[PDB]
Amino acid sequence: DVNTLTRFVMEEGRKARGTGELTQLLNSLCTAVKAISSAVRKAGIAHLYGIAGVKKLDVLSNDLVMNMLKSSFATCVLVSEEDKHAIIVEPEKRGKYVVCFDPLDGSSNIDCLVSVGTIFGIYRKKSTDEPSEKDALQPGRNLVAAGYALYGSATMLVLAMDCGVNCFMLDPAIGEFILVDKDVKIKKKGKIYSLNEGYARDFDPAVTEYIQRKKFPPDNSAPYGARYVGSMVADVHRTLVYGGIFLYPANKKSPNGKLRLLYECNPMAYVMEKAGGMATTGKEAVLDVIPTDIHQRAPVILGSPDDVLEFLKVYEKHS
Amino acid sequence: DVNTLTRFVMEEGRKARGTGELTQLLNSLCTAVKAISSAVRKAGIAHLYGIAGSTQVKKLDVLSNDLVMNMLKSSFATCVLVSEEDKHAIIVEPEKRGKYVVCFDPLDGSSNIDCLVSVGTIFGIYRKKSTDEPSEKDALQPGRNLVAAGYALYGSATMLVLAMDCGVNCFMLDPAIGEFILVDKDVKIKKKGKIYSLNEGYARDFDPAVTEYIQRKKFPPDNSAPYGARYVGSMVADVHRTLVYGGIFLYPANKKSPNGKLRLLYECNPMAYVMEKAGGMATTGKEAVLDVIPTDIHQRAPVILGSPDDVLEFLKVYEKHS
Amino acid sequence: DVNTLTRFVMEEGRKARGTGELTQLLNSLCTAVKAISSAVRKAGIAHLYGIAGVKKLDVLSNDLVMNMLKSSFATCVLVSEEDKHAIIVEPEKRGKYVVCFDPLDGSSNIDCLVSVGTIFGIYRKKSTDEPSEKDALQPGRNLVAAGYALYGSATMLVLAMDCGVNCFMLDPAIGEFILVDKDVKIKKKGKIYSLNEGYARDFDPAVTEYIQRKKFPPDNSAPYGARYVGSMVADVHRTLVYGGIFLYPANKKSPNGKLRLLYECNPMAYVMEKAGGMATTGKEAVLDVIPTDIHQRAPVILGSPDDVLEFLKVYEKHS
Amino acid sequence: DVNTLTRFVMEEGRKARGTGELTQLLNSLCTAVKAISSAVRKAGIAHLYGIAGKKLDVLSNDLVMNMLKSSFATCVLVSEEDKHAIIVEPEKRGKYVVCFDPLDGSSNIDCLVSVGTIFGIYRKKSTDEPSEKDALQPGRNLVAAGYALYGSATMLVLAMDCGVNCFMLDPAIGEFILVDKDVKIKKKGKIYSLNEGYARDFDPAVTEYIQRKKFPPDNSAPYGARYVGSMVADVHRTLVYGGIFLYPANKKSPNGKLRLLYECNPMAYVMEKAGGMATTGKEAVLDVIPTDIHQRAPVILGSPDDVLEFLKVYEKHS
Ligand SMILES: CC(C)=CCC/C(C)=C\CC/C(C)=C/CC/C(C)=C/COP(=O)(O)OP(=O)(O)O
Ligand SMILES: Nc1ncnc2c1ncn2[C@@H]1O[C@H](COP(=O)(O)O)[C@@H](O)[C@H]1O
Ligand SMILES: Nc1ncnc2c1ncn2[C@@H]1O[C@H](COP(=O)(O)O)[C@@H](O)[C@H]1O
Ligand SMILES: Nc1ncnc2c1ncn2[C@@H]1O[C@H](COP(=O)(O)O)[C@@H](O)[C@H]1O
Ligand SMILES: Nc1ncnc2c1ncn2[C@@H]1O[C@H](COP(=O)(O)O)[C@@H](O)[C@H]1O
Ligand SMILES: O=P(O)(O)OC[C@H]1O[C@](O)(COP(=O)(O)O)[C@@H](O)[C@@H]1O
Ligand SMILES: O=P(O)(O)OC[C@H]1O[C@](O)(COP(=O)(O)O)[C@@H](O)[C@@H]1O
Ligand SMILES: O=P(O)(O)OC[C@H]1O[C@](O)(COP(=O)(O)O)[C@@H](O)[C@@H]1O
Ligand SMILES: O=P(O)(O)OC[C@H]1O[C@](O)(COP(=O)(O)O)[C@@H](O)[C@@H]1O
Ligand SMILES: [Mg+2]
Ligand SMILES: [Mg+2]
Ligand SMILES: [Mg+2]
Ligand SMILES: [Mg+2]
Ligand SMILES: [Mg+2]
Ligand SMILES: [Mg+2]
Ligand SMILES: [Mg+2]
Ligand SMILES: [Mg+2]
Repeated sequence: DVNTLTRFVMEEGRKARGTGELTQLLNSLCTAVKAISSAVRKAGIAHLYGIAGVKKLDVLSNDLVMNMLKSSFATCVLVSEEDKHAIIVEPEKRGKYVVCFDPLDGSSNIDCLVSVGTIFGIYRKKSTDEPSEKDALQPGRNLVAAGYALYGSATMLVLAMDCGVNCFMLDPAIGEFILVDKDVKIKKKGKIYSLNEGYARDFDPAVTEYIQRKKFPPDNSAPYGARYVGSMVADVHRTLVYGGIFLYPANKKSPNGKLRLLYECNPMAYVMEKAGGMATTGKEAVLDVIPTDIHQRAPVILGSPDDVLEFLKVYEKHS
Repeated sequence: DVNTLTRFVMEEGRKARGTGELTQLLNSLCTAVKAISSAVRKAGIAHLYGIAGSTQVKKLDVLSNDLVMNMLKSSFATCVLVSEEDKHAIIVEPEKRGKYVVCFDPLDGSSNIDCLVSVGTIFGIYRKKSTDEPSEKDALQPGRNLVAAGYALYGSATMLVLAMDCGVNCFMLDPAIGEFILVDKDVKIKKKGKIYSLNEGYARDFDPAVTEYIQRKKFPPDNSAPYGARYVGSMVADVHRTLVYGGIFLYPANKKSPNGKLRLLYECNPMAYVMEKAGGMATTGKEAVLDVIPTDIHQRAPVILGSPDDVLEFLKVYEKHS
Repeated sequence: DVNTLTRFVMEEGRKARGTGELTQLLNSLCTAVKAISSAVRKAGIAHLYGIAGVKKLDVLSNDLVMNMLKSSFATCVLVSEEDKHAIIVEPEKRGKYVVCFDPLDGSSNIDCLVSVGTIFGIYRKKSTDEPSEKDALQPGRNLVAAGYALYGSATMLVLAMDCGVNCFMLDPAIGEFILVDKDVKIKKKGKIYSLNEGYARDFDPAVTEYIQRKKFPPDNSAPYGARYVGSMVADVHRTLVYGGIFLYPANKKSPNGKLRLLYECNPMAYVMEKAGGMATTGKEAVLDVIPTDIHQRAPVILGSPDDVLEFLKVYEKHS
Repeated sequence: DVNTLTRFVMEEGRKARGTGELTQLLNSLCTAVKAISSAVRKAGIAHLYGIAGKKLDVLSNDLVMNMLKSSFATCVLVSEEDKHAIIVEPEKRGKYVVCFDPLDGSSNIDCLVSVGTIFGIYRKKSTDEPSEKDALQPGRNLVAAGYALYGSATMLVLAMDCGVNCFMLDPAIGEFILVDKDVKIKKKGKIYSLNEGYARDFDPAVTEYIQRKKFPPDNSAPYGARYVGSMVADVHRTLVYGGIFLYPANKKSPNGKLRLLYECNPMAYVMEKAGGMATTGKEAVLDVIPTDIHQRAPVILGSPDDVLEFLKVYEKHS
């Protein structure tokens, strides 16, 4: 029996006895993602090059997500990688939910046509006060839903909630997200490690030792393969589907890591944990970090539970 | 003025005073690339999952091979076809026989298909040189003999990169109209880049020259900035980023693979031809990739390619290790 | 604020305090219409002609609507123009609603590439009896929702409910129906008449007289223009947009006309009346006919109220 | 073997030993038609209605105009949208003159009726500097003509010396696929097509002929009536199903309504190449010598037997 993102989301809303507000948020997000996919894939580019005789993808993607979420009547605070401060929804359009998102992840990769994506995390506003940027400062444990859209060789939306992780393929012929992977679980242990080894000179000693174990296995297993696409959504999605480990640890140009807690690390950590994986900063679970800045960065090590636990053991040995 | 791949190829054929046979070959290739691209982006996947009930099923690698084979045969422009999917070269039937020999990888990056990472198609076009009946040996030409080569990349967007004597030109596929649009003319690679690309998981089996060269990128002895690392895992994606951003891409020989992994005829040679036409380099370490005279249509070759300064720097380290 | 069919349908369900079953039905119907539209526009026809080295459009369209409605868990009885008997949904997937539909209207225009469409009408099951065809034998007055999809120069879905008639344009780039005309109302009087004048030799006398007045007005008024696409959806949609009158009347050889009450006349009559128009069989309003057979025919005269009332005046003259 | 419009046009050019100029013209026109089809079908309409926070007539004209100019194959372009002929700048001039309606039937586009692009291609006849008069050639001189129908599906019908060929646009890949080769119209049809709202204005020959279709004096079956209201849609049905299409003169349109250069002549050329007929009542449409680029003509076209039967009735009334 075929299922779609629209029907699946609506059915889960009916099960939870929701008022329909979260369902409208997800429907609006789904529409914005389809519009981003069309633009990322350069539909209409012929008009830019004069077939009949202007917006950067970063701005258009932000505008698409911002406008659809505002018009959903489901949100009150919107945090985006593109905006210095949180956007406060006007009272007439205001709902209960706080959405933190990266409208287009993979900035180094647009010009070379490597996979990009959108990352999102949805929180519930806990106060009766007027909404503010402070409402976005919540640990990932408070996430109601999270996931990402990957604009790779095909477009797929991965949605994680209490019920688990579910993957939907965009059928561009009919503009419909089709459920293709139900209740997905990551492999217990993988065979691929993913990180930028160009920072080897500045690596944490724990990072250096862990990578050495991947290349020279102490138990005489086969060495891991290496893959680093350079876009977090692509590297994380491969980790979900194939298993393994993804790392963006602290380096010296990024003593707290590079990736952003609220809208990059927390959503990916939430997807991993709902899929039976792990996601750590080295000191604690990513989802347990209590942020003080909506744009604060965090080191992230996520993936198959046996691979993350192995890195943690190396990290503990180095204190 | 706006320019399309169809218009561009036709005009180049007019300039060269061709009979139109190569123009028809390229037209058929472009149509096949559009069809592969549509399937890669999963058009009609809803029917596979039962939107209409239990009433295509072919895997993308099979369908891509079928598309390129059928379109090239129907172009009336080819006589010998070499594919990664077939052990022996396909000899085109006499009724549909043209002058050209095409070696192609219909869908490069197989390990990345299920994780939705960029994949692509690679092709190299040769002119038949002998007067014998067409056979496999007509595909055993060095890359120097290439008439045209390039690739289609099915990434965040779909781009056809076409390299010929006139240089390298990039076309963006506009899916709204099914038209490849010329977006970068006569592209030239950077003299030197800041990205290195290889599978470092094989470090234990690295050739000593590779070990030293990679060490130079992570720990530059001259106090310059260490290079960034990128390894998508699909040759088309990694090569295209090298073309666009500069840098170096390596799939070298190792202790277990004396001839590397990538195939000379339809992976290394077309990429080498694109790199050289763009002002880059492509070597096996011992010689230029384009100068290797193959004896087997599926023989492997080590490949190091990218910005000329970076490739030369590797060759310096390679010669130090002899 | 931009509005989509998905968001509009969901919000109307929230206002109605529905359980979400009708919303799921409409979502499923929306997906099927997009799938039909993609097939009608011949997506993938290159593979049928051997680009890589069978099912009629009516059958595929019927399969799409049948499967999407069944999997919605919202229907119990399905009456299609393409099926001899009413289809009874398997007990595990049964919902409260009865759907009568023509999956592809205008079959004679398929091969000449003239506009075609899909017509649907939605009823609530009125009894707790075991579902059967009698649950579809309801007067059009009992309709909960009705409308049509038009696959013309563009694809549009027209949805009629208690709130009125709303028109949504399908954006193929993203597979989204965009609300473009809200709460639409037909003109009081039009200037176009629509019927197959090739049947003039067998015309009912009222039809002969009425059409004669349209072409040779006794006033000093201009004669009406003539349009007859040959697909009911296209001719009716033009009547809604421009005003005027559409007729497929009875004659001596066809005392009940040709068009079918359940899935052609009732849905179009419902749209017309919600738009401020009329639709009559001559003897009574189309929506007041109580059917006894699921494929029973009915004469239909519909359009602007002044034009329909003028025809009924001529109809009364000939008894 | 699968065949595309691009391959078909190129192979025909190779057969004709052309220099490739007309092939570039047809390739450019094919690209514009795909762009019009995407726009007609409302791709990206969500952005017009504010998803992120040019009228079809003008945009269709710009697509055809720009693609034809950049083809380097044209010198004079006549469009229904432009009052005067467009003269290509000398640097981009080719030998061909193109007369087209970029979007026919758009006068009723608000009801989503089928629309289309109609085109006729001429070789420049005179050696004078290019001007409007270069488009005043009879339809007899057409090198190529046809139309793109944006109906339930998009199809390009291309008529040349070799005959009439029909290509379906596969929107999944943006490729025109040859689906009907060397098509011929039925000798006699069963459908008549015209706006009977002008019945009060019809000349006695038209009135008698239509009466014969509804009341056949020989007890045969009456013809069916179809009138989409868009010339491309009605003519294509006539080509594919057989029958007759009529837009005769009336009080509002004493010289007819449809345009000779870019509506009647291309459709007349397609019909004759398909074994059909197209007449004004007095002469073949293709033999009329235009004096004004936007001049109108009455037209009766379709299956040869149906047009011949009309012409007997016309002769009966002188
Ligand atoms: C919208 C549907 C289902 C069909 C008909 C109704 C309309 C309104 C317009 C269709 C005209 C058309 C231009 C169809 C092409 C649709 C299409 C193939 C959309 C997706 O574009 P892709 O070429 O698939 O983009 P990607 O392959 O890069 O995802
Ligand atoms: N579509 C849905 N899928 C999963 N959970 C939902 C959905 N809708 C609502 N919920 C749950 O119900 C809560 C309240 O719903 P709402 O009234 O829509 O805010 C949410 O915070 C979720 O915990
Ligand atoms: N479209 C084209 N672009 C570039 N070079 C071409 C083209 N067509 C033909 N040529 C050149 O002309 C030669 C003969 O053309 P052909 O007659 O098509 O075999 C080719 O091998 C190329 O060197
Ligand atoms: N999306 C909707 N739009 C309009 N009316 C609705 C909607 N959902 C429910 N209703 C109304 O509420 C009734 C019961 O809804 P349900 O519980 O979904 O069967 C329907 O029969 C309609 O009258
Ligand atoms: N693709 C083609 N299809 C049919 N006829 C063509 C084609 N190309 C050229 N011709 C014929 O050759 C003539 C001269 O071609 P050209 O040199 O392209 O102007 C044209 O006017 C046509 O009669
Ligand atoms: O070049 P680096 O340092 O390895 O950065 C890679 C990471 O940076 C990012 O590009 C940051 O996201 P943005 O591109 O949206 O700024 C991640 O997607 C990616 O994982
Ligand atoms: O996993 P590895 O050893 O790094 O191999 C990666 C290379 O193998 C390939 O996948 C070989 O191409 P195919 O997938 O067509 O066999 C290249 O695309 C890629 O550069
Ligand atoms: O050719 P006729 O007798 O005028 O019939 C036209 C009518 O028949 C129909 O085609 C019946 O619908 P179907 O094509 O689905 O059978 C209507 O769409 C149309 O209004
Ligand atoms: O409304 P009428 O008088 O029947 O005219 C119909 C004719 O007018 C036209 O719409 C004129 O063409 P345009 O719509 O492009 O101006 C023809 O397509 C059609 O055959
Ligand atoms: Mg970003
Ligand atoms: Mg990011
Ligand atoms: Mg390969
Ligand atoms: Mg391969
Ligand atoms: Mg039907
Ligand atoms: Mg019908
Ligand atoms: Mg017009
Ligand atoms: Mg016109």
